[PDB]
Amino acid sequence: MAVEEVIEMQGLSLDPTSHRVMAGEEPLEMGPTEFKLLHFFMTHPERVYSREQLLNHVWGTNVYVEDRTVDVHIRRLRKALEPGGHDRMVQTVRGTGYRFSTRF
DNA sequence: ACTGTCATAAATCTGT
DNA sequence: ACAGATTTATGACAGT
Repeated sequence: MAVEEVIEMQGLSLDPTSHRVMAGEEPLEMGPTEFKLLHFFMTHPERVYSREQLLNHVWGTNVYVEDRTVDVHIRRLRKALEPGGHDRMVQTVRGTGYRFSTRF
């Protein structure tokens, strides 16, 4: 089928059709760049991504900003998932980039 | 209201 | 153990 389908993993559920993020069946709220970065991470758990890979996928290939736009948006995404208990999935690889994980 | 940039603090790696 | 160089986290502000 071509209709989109909800992703539910480790108590966190994201619906691409409704643009709706919920943790433990209680909603969380975020902007659309934050949602797209979260959608990219939840479709790719257990892989390391540099700020360049995140820029080409989420912001766009021919779109231009500094690398440290990613750092501020990572803080905004963690701040958003923090009262939902799910900031700790979003992990940091020093000197390279970031990684998303179920636990470890 | 949402995203991009800068400033300062904390954290990491290597050399002595 | 401490200092210097490089990276990352956080808070405030501007532009559109």
